[PDB]
Order: sequence, then C-alpha cells, then structure tokens
Amino acid sequence: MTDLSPLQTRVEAGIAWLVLNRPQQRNALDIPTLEALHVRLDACERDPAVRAVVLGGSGRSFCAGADLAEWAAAEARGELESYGWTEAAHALMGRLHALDKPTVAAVNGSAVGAGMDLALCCDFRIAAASARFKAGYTGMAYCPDAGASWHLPRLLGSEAAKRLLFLDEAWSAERALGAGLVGEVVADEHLVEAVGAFAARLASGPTFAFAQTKRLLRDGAGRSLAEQLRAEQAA
Amino acid sequence: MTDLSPLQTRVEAGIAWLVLNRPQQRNALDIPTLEALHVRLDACERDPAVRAVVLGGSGRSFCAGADLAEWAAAEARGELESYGWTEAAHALMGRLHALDKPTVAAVNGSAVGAGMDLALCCDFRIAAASARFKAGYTGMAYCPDAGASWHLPRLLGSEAAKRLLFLDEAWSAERALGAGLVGEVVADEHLVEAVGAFAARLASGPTFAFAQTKRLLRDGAGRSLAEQLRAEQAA
Amino acid sequence: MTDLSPLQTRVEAGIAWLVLNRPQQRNALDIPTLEALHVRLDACERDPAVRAVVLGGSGRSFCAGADLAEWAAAEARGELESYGWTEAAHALMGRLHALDKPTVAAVNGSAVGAGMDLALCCDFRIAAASARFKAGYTGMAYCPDAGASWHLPRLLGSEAAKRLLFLDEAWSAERALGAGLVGEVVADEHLVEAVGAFAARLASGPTFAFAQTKRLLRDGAGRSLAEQLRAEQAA
Repeated sequence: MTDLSPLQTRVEAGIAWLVLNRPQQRNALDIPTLEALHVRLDACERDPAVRAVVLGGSGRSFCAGADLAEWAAAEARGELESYGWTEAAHALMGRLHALDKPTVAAVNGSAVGAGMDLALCCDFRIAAASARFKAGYTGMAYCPDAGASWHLPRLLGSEAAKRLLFLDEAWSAERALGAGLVGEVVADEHLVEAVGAFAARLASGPTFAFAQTKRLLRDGAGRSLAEQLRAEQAA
Repeated sequence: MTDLSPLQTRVEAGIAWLVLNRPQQRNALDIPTLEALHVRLDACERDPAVRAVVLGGSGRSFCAGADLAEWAAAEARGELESYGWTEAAHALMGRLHALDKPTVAAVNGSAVGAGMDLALCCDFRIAAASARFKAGYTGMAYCPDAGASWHLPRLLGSEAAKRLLFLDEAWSAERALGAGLVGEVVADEHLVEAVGAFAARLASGPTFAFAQTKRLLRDGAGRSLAEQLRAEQAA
Repeated sequence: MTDLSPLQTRVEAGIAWLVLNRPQQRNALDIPTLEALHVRLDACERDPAVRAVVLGGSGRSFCAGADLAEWAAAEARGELESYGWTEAAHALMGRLHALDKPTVAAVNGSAVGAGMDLALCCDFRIAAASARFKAGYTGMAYCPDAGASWHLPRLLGSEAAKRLLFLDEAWSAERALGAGLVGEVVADEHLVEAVGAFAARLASGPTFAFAQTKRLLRDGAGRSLAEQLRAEQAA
C-alpha cells in the first residue's frame, strides 16, 4: 500500500529497492519521478548500509517513458521552453550509470524509450518473460534517442541496435536476452525473488572493490591497455 | 537487360536500388565503379524521394574486391603511382558508412576484401545462403585491411575478426550470421523479395529521425554517456 | 623433464612454445616468471624463425595468478614498497598484447586473476574442457582488476564482464566459450594437438601482413573510420 510518494523506497539487508510508483501511468517518467529517483540515488551512494541497488517498476509495466500528459500541459499552455524535463532526465541517466554501488534493473514489464534507457544505465538487467522493449520509432511516435544511441550499440552491436531503433516492432524478453539487451530472464512470478537473490550475493561482496572496478571499466573504454595499466598504478 | 552503365540504378517507392553490374568480373571494384556509386550515393542523400538505399551485386557474386586486371594495366605499363584506386575507394567507404539514409546490403553472393568492406559500411546486411565471405589472408593473396580492421572487430569482437583475417578460410552465410557479420540470412530465391520488404518498412519510417539517430550512434562511440547527453541537448 | 628454467621454451617449425613451468604453484606469476616471459617475448618479435607464439601452462592449471607467497615474503619482512611485481606485470601485459606475431593462449587448466589477464592479451584462446576462469571477487580475495576491467568488457560486453568480476563463481570452458571469453574449446587430451594445428596454419601465413593488420586493429579502436582510412594511406 503506497503513501503517494512518487518513488517507493525500501532498504532490506543492504539492498535498496527503488520502485517507480505510478502504475496507472505505466510508471511514466515525469520531473517529480526523475528528481525523486535522482535524489534517492545520491543518498544510496553516501549510505554505508546499502551495498546494492534495485530499480523496479510497479504493476504490469517497468516504465512507459516520458510522461506525455505533463509535456502536453507545458506545451498546450504556458512555458514549453521553461519545461526542464530533458535536463532532469539527463542528470538522472548520468548519475545512475556512474553510481558507485552495484545496480540491478528488474524489468517487470514493458520498457519504452526513456524507460528502457533507465534500465540500460544499470549494471545488470533481469527481465520477466512478459517484458517488452521499444526504442526509437514506435509506429506512432519517436522516443528520445540520446541514451539509446549510446547504450544500444555498446550492448547489441551497431546493426542490432539499428533494427530496434529504426523498426517499430517491440522485442520480447527472449529476443532481448538473445541479443544481449538483458542478462537474465525469469518468469514474472519469480522475478522479485530472483532479483533479491541476485542482489543479495552482490550485496555480500566487497562494495569498495566494486566501486573502483566499476570506475575502471568505464574509464577503460576511452584509453588503451597501456594507459589503463598506468592509471591503475595510482589512486 | 543492362545498358553498359557500370552501376544499374532504379528507384521504386522511396527505395533506391544500387546494383553493381559487372557480373563477368564478379562485380570487381574498379575506379569507374567506385566513382559511379560514389556519385549516385551523393544523389540519394539529396533526393527527398529515396528514403532507403539497397546495395546489391549482379549474378552469382556480390563483389569479388579490387579489380586486379585494372591494377595490372597500371602496374605493367605506365603510371602505377598515379593509379588512384585507394583514394577512390576510401572516399566511397567513408560516404556510404556515414550516409544520411538507411542503407541495406543485399549480399547475393560471395564478398571478398574491399567487396566485403562495402557491405560493412551499410547499416544492415541480409545475405543469401550461398554467400561466402573472405578477408585478409586468402591463401594466394592478402586483401586491403584498412576498413576490415576497423569494421570487423566492432561487429565480431577482436578474436573472431582475427580468425577471419589471419586464416585463409571463407565463412559461410550461417557462420557469418552466427558471428554477427550479417543480420539476416535467407534463401537466394527469396533474397530480392526479403530485401525489398525490409527496405520497405525502413522507407515507411521517419527518415529525418533516422538521420539524426544514425549520426548520434556514430558520434556516441567516441564520447562518454554524459558527453553524448550534452551533445543531444543541441542541434 | 624440466631444467629449473622458470619458463620452458621450445621453437618448432616457426612456432615458439612458451610454457609457464611452476606446476607445483599452479604456475603462479612471480617476478622471475614475469621477467623471463617478458624477455623471451622480445626475442620472439626479433626472431625471423618464429611466426606464431603459443603461451601455455604446465600440469593441471594454466595460471593461478599472482604468487601470494612471494608477496608475503616482501610484506611480512622488509621492503613491501620496493616490491616491483605490479611494474613487472604491467610491462608484460602491454608487450604481449601488442606483440607483432600471432599469439595463441592454450588454456590447459584454470586461469585466475592475472593468469586470466595473461590469456586475454593473446590474440586467440583455445581452452580445455577442464579449464575454469575466475576474476575480481573470488569469495576469499579480490584479484587485480586493471587488465580485467579493460579486456573483459571488450570481449564479453559490460554486463557479462560485471557478472564475472562481481560474482565469486568461476566460469566453465563451455560458459567462457558461449560468452566469447575463449574462441575454441577442445578436450584436454587433444589440446596440445589442437593448438599446434591452429598455430601451424597461422605460422604458414604472411607474418608481415599480420603484424600490420594487428597494429591497425588496435589503432582503429581509437579513431573513426575516416581517420583509419587516412592512416592506412601511409606507412
């Protein structure tokens, strides 16, 4: 039972569960949701209790993307230029992607556009069989492709990323699993149990070493092997 | 029935078909072919009618690579230094790879060396079952490895790319499909039909959004996620 | 029968076999082993006889990683700061990774930490079915992650590399094969025979062209396609 918080947060045994909680809107991303998760993520980094972070959706869908109704209100009347959704989303994507704790995305349902980009910023992705994935061209709209064009080619290769972006069809959890979009697929009934077990052994490990390792993985993409070895001879 | 054009071009329903047309030479690449496709590609970018581009071969083979006979004539007598094949090929590879329209390579037959590099510059690759792929060491010769050494590790991973380049064996369409070299494999009888259907739904989508997305995919490979998000807050 | 050399070296038919030879320590890496392989590798580059290089382990294991006993002696008494193991290892990893000859890693047994990093610096990896792979968190210790954080995401993708580093479980030869960690898996009884046959056809090819190609593959990762083509119009 929710208390109208935009983001339901619970911390159990070193695992911080951050669940999007607008199930009626399929957990559509709006500025209140963006900012709330953005501030709660900063609290998780500083908190010594949390050693792993889970990002999940409520109800049938993980996240349907940007809230078109909120965008409509700014567009239809008043300040469309003062609407700061893109600024709030890009700050959130950057922080989650570089978070110093191990992060897991529990794709309980469909992830679309910015909703899929939110899962791609996590280190791991476990998806339910019902989960469906949409990006770029939807058939009726075109999602923001900033983070998709950065994440998708790195996880899927260039061609596979262009099939998902340019074609309007959604990908199933099986197809996402086979293409490398998600790392693991479980039945929807066992998803919360599967994520908890996976996040538990992540939480049992040395969080400090994971933080340094996660920074080396990210920094290593832009430097040669010799540079990477030089950089690790320092701290 | 051909009209001696080095490149047979037809535009149907927003799809520009560019077919190499030297079937006797297995569509070997020479300066006339390089330049013709090079100029026709520039016309496709500017043309609002074309919304997808197909690159195919004639007869049994997609492209056997550089025309050794043309190179022999320049080598055997006269100006081997004035031979500008490498300059014409590198200009073509760069333009095709960065083309602002969705590009599909219909690998109707074997692609060797620069012929394979021509297909790698396309966004998508659909191959017939008869198609065979050769790169680097052939057993009797060594193909230009400039574009291969750039494309192959990005599509196949380092080791798989080195197996194809250092070993003289050709890869089948099945092996190319499994390694990520091509995205789809169909029977040779259904190849033209399969490419047309795939290029049709690409042509039905928003071409303008694909152009911006294709530029973001390419630019995103050289910058971090935070930089990519900064860059997309501008146009 | 060994002669107490830290590294057993034999050169047959253009193939230089470099076998770690401390089977009692599971071929644990210490400064004498690091330096010996480091100097022998430099001899292989200069030697025109060797056209392919094989790196193997002795006995049951390929390499168990850094020698903890040697580190203990420096730590327990005397000069832990003067201990130059990291410096010797990083010089070895850099040279092997950029070696001008084709290199093959014969993973005869388990490779752990720096031992796995040694195989990742080779161009090819053929593993026995008994081979097991450990990286990062072991359950009781945490291996150096400098080269792992550089190699593993490039071979396995980000998520798969983080599963191997953050989870303490080892990967089997089958799982390593399926994830792209090794290129080929054979029975332990046929490993030496399989590596010899693979290294033989590598040794039969044009070694000079492989050297230029191997440099282009490595340099191409940091530049665009247009830059790569500009660079190959020169030597």
